[PDB]
Amino acid sequence: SPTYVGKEAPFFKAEAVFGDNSFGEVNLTQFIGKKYVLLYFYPLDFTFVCPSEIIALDKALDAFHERNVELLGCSVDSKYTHLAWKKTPLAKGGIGNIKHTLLSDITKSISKDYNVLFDDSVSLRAFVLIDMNGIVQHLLVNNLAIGRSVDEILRIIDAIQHHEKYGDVCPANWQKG
Amino acid sequence: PTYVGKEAPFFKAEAVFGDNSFGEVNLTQFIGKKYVLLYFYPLDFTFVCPSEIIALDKALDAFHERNVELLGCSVDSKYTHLAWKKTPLAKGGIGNIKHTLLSDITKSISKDYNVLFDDSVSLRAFVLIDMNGIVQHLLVNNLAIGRSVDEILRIIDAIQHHEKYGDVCPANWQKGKVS
Amino acid sequence: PTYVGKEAPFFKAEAVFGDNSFGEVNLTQFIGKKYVLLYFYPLDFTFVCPSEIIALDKALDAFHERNVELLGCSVDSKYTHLAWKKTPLAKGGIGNIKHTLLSDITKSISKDYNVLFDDSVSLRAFVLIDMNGIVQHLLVNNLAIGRSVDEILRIIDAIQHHEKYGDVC
Amino acid sequence: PTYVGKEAPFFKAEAVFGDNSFGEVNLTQFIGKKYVLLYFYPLDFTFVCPSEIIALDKALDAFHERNVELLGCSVDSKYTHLAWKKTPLAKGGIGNIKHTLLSDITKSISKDYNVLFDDSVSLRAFVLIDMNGIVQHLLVNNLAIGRSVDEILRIIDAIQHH
Amino acid sequence: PTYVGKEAPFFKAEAVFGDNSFGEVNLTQFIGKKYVLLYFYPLDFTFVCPSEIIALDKALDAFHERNVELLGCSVDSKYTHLAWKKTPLAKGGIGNIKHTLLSDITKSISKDYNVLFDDSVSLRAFVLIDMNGIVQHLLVNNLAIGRSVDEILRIIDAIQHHEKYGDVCPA
Amino acid sequence: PTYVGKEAPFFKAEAVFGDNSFGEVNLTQFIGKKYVLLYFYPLDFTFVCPSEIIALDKALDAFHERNVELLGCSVDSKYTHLAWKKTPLAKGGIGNIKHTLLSDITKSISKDYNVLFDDSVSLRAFVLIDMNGIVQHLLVNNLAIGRSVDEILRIIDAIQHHEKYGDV
Amino acid sequence: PTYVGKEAPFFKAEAVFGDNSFGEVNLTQFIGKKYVLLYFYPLDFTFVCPSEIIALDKALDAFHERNVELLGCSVDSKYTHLAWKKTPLAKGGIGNIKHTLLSDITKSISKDYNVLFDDSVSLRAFVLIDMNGIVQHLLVNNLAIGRSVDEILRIIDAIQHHEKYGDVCPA
Amino acid sequence: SPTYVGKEAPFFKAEAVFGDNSFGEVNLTQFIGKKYVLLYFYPLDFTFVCPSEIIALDKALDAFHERNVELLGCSVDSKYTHLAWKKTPLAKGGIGNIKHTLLSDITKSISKDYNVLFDDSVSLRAFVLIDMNGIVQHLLVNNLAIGRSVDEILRIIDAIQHHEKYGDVCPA
Amino acid sequence: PTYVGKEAPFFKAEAVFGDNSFGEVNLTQFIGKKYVLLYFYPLDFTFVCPSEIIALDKALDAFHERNVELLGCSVDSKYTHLAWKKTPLAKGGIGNIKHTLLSDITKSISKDYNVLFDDSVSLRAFVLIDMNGIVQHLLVNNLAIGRSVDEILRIIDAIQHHEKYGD
Amino acid sequence: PTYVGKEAPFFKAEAVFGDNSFGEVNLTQFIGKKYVLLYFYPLDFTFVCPSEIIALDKALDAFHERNVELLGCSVDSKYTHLAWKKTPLAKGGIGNIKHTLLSDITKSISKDYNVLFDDSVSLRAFVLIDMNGIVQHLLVNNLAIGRSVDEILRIIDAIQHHEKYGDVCPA
Repeated sequence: SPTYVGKEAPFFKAEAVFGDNSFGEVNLTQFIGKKYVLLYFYPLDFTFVCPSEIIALDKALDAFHERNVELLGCSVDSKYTHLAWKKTPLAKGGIGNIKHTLLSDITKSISKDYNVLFDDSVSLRAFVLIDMNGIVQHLLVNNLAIGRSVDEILRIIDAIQHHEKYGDVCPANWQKG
Repeated sequence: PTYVGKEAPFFKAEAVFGDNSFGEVNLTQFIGKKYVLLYFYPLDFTFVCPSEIIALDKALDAFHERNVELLGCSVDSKYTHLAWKKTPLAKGGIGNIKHTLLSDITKSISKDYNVLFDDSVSLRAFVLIDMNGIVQHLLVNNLAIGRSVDEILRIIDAIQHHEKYGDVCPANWQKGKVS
Repeated sequence: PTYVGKEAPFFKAEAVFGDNSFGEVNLTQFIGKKYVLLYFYPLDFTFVCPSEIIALDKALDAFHERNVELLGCSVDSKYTHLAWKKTPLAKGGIGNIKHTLLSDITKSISKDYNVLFDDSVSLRAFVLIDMNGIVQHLLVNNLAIGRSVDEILRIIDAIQHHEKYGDVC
Repeated sequence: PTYVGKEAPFFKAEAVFGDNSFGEVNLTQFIGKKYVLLYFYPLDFTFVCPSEIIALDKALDAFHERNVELLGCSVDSKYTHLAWKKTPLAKGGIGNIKHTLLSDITKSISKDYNVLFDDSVSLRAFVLIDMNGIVQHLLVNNLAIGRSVDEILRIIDAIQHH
Repeated sequence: PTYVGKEAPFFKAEAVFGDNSFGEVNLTQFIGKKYVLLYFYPLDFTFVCPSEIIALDKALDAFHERNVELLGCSVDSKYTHLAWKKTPLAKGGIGNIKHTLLSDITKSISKDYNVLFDDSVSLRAFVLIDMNGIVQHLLVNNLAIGRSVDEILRIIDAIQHHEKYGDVCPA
Repeated sequence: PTYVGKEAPFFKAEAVFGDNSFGEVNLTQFIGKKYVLLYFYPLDFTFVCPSEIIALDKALDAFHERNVELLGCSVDSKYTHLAWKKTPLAKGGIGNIKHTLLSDITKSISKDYNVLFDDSVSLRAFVLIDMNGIVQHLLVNNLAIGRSVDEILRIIDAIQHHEKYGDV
Repeated sequence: PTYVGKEAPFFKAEAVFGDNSFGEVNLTQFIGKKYVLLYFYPLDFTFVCPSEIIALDKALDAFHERNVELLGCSVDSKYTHLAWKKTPLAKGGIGNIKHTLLSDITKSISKDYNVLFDDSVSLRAFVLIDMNGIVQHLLVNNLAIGRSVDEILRIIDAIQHHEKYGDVCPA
Repeated sequence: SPTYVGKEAPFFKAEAVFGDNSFGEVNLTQFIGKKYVLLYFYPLDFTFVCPSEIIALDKALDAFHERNVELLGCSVDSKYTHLAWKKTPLAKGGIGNIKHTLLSDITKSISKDYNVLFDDSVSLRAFVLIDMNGIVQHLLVNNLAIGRSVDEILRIIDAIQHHEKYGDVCPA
Repeated sequence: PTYVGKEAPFFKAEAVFGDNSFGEVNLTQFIGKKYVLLYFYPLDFTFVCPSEIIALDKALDAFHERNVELLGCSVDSKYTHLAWKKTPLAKGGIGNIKHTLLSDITKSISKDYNVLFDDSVSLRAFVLIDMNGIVQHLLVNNLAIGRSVDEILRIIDAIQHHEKYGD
Repeated sequence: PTYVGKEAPFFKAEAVFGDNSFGEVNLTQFIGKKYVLLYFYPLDFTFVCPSEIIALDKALDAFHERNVELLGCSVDSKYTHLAWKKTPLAKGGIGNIKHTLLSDITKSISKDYNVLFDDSVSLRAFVLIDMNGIVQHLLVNNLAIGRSVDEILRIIDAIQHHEKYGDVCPA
């Protein structure tokens, strides 16, 4: 019943499409003690709204690698729909050959466990940062095609990674605003 | 069970107003009238400076210009909230902030919004409720890392314009069509 | 308990029509007006050739001649259905089919018809609902084997013939 | 919920073999050996002609060729079945069919296969079980419309040609 | 608890009449009008000869003189009952019997009368129901031993006599 | 679900023997040894039908010839059974019958055989049990019409013949 | 919880009256009319001499002087009670007693008064019921030890004295 | 829920006031194999009913000891009220210095297990005879204060004890 | 959850009045009319001297001034209470006290007030009920310690002052 | 059922000590070593002057003589306690008190001691725990009426004397 923020992240095992367009599986436990995980959710593939979030995030993949972050995208669509969305060029409504992994939440189980499923149908637009000990440090959930700059995401990870070492930092001139 | 995209859970609380008087605030006074930015923080009087509260208070006119009511919330009593306002910044206080602070003395608001940690204190969170009473945005932080007020105002502006937020859409991207 | 010979479970679903517009199909919009051939298949964009959907669309006027509404159904979103229509047959697409494809996005239609597999996708199936909303025929396949559209037509003609004249050879 | 793509419900029944001998049949005797085509029909001795049972019997070598055991099933007793085989076609019988007829005297097989109509007789149905005991195909009909023997053999061949 | 000496369990079954037509018989059509001799047998078309059904049908007028309706019953369908009547006695059939045969296809009558064996078929049994719908006699046999019509008629007569002229037996 | 064609319900009753002594009888004594003809009657000391018990005892040799144990049973105590045997025939007694009378004082035997009426007394019934302990025949009468020993012995002969030669 | 000091459990029973005729007795026929001494005993025709019943019947006029109905009760049938009255004392009977014996054939009276032993027979007991239907005295004995009729009469006298005069001492 | 007559007497453990006026504890198992127990209940101490039965039983204590029976009194009052009633003279409605034990059923559980509690408050007047095997042979329950002669009690005890050794005997 | 600051649990008991008659009292007869000081004690006739009951009775006029009904309560019967009143002060008794003593013979008042110990006797307690039936003060002692009557009167006056003015 | 006369409910709380440092206090740490006077109060920074907290700390050496650990408890956090200690008496504060303040931030301690009011704050209450961990005294007040430190010390003295000697007859 209570939030998983600040507690161990709900376990997931999911079929996935990798950068090389091969199929496989991804479970959360494979990253514990090794990588930070930025798990993001989005409603559907092949929509009339531009997948600017997926495309921009993949353009910044080296920034996530620098920060030891595994970027994982996730929707309720099948692995076959994700693969097809990749094999569809941008000018024909696709996302192209993105190098990060896309997870298929075909049973909707992952969206339910993360509290991001809307109307027992599709996930909401959401970002979940999981640290190397498997604890959730940050959760963002949006309803309306909002939408988040990649620069903001990298700054949050930086602020969290620095907080893990140095704790709370009182800002200079905080009394102004 | 997520309330994001659905109606916001009802809340009623005793509060400390900008003028330091006590009164009551409930969600129904805003429905069909104003947007509401409800933020949560763990406690008053900790060693964590209240930089976010001061940054939010400085932007109070920016919030009012865009028809949003700013509400602050912790698990402390209204008496503790008043005492924190009466402590100056220089001595680890908030000073006479103009926006309203709610007292979640029973922990019900925190429980209903899913931001209560270990049955004790709320986490650092932001909830944007629209004028129809529907939750559009939810941010939950486990750490005292801060949030830009410009970014909050950018999210509000995106929702109120029905315009998209994030990075620029690539020029070459065009929705698919038949042969 | 089988729904065969009993009232067909009700369904309401978002759909992609032949003109590629989106809408809603309700089972009650056909009661007392049209026969319904509700068919199920697991997923769009798979490596299995979609010859069944195409063969069924080639025969759409045979279905209309017999007063039958042909409805296709899978757990994919309506957006994926539309995209699959816009994909060429060379790239495993279905083309601009004139019949309606229903989106069982919640998976409840597949559950109600007892064709959902592993809480994920449907099995391949055909359900023929008569003009009083009664299920007269059910076919469920666990493999990608296809079904002759000529057999579907023979079955429809047979059930329609028996509904009028009974059963004597 | 559905047994299609899962293990077929176990069955054990008394039976009338092709040679009019009485015996017993159970699902487990075919597992890892024969494919099973289990068909259901409401009753013996009705006024609806048994063309389907006759059409299926004509095709018995085709079934044997594909390692398929053809099993007919009704709610009637083994004594009714034999009596129906001793009745000629002109007199509304089935004659000396060579495939086996099972007696679902308790109605359990019909219940376990979800084909019992009311608590009386079963519906018209076909169930193809593979050599691992998994159901690969289910067809249920409310009316006496019949099924093409050619379609049945074509289904069997799609399953046998991976 | 037993239904003997209490009201007879209600039944409604499809039946094959003496003229080979199909219909329906329910228990309440005889209440206040006739006594009912309901008899059960396991199956039609068995290797045990139907000498009892044939013996009982020859005594049909003896039963009608006593105002009793003779009903036969098995778990077989009405079609099997008709088929068995259309089969000649030399080929193991019952021929064109004049009394009605009920079809207990669902098995509910045999269950209610406590004569269903192994959830499959009824046992050989006789039940005499009076004009008030009360069961006065029950006989249940496991084997094919039969029952004389003279004993059946003697029981019916003794029951009819005891109902009105005192329930005392003889020395 | 009836017990006819199945194993007969077990009983272990107090009883009055032919010699007028007391003891116990249980079903298990007879398995693989004797057929049992267990009969039920409602009450002792009524003037309705003591003649049936007397007639049955007159036929004991006929019962023993077929290897059948005749056991009578009612809900009366063993003391009531003994008193009834010690009563002269002209005052309604049964006399010194040689067969055994079981006392079903708890009413559990009549309940298990489904012959107890209104939680008071048993109805008039006959139960034939074979040497393997299976109930082959059951008769239950709501009225005091009685039953000839000739009819009973015919059934026994027919059941024993069928057990030897099958159905012919 | 006991019924002593509360309304006595209701009973309706077939009975053998002093004149050897059959009938019925219900508890409510005595309410407002008379006191009821109800006694229980295991069985008729046992080898335990029925000295208590004979002693009780000798003082029947003493029970009538105090307005009390003496009622005997066992799990035996009324037919057995009548036969026990028709058997002489020499042969282990009770003879023509003048008081009523009730039949508890269903065993429900012994169950209601909590005197049934091992789902079979009653224990030896005495119950005194007021004209208002309240139980004032209960005595239960596991053994065949007898009870003085003088003690029974002295107790009834005390309850009747108390009801008029209330509590007074000694003794 | 049948009677305990002819069955094991329900176990009891209670604080008590002994004949010597000291406080102690008594339990049923201390008598098994050793003595018969005559357990009597009465509602309350210090009522307007005079305690003639308690006085009569105590004068006959030697007759009870002669036939190996432990006389035990029991009510729902505390051990302190029992002692204060022994300390009250007979002229003021007390019981005086009685020599047999009085048990305090302060939780009302002894009265409940013995089925003599009335309106979850006080017990009725009752006598229970428990044999050496812990079996209840006799149960007397009165609603009113009508007494019971010790001669009658001793006749019953003697009759039970005689039956237990020698079996059934018919009177003269 | 406690009843302090909430409606006092209802009670009805047989009682021994100051005149030594037996009667009945229930809580509802005081609501809107007077304050009640209900006090509990385990037992009558113990070796703990009943100086608290006697001291409370000497102050009966002080309680009546403040419109408070003093009520004593134990699990003993009304007959024990009367016998204890009939016992001289010098023999360990309480004498002819004028205030009412309630008999909690079923022990339900002790259970409802949460002062019953081991399903046997009440602990020593004091409960102050205001004219609205609300419990304002509760004191519970496990030992024969005593409570000065002046401390009790100071508490009643402080509660009555708060009701008229405040903190 | 109450805990008075029984073992005191266990508690583990975060605490603000006399030296303004943070720590943890456990109930088990005092068993067999000290007596514990645990007191509850609604909230810090209220408009009711904290005269009680002040008086109790001014009398701290009286509690040390009797071997009693004085503990104050509220539903407030440890940070609110410290802030209240760091506020002068003139501005509504408590000042640098020498006794320990416990934080019942989860409200579990107030719930376990049955002093929580409407799932928000505690009532004013005093609990005296034995050196064996047994609760001997409990006081609960719905209003801000206060309690002299002389009454509190007199009760502790009385409880400690009762442990050595029994009750004292005169008063």
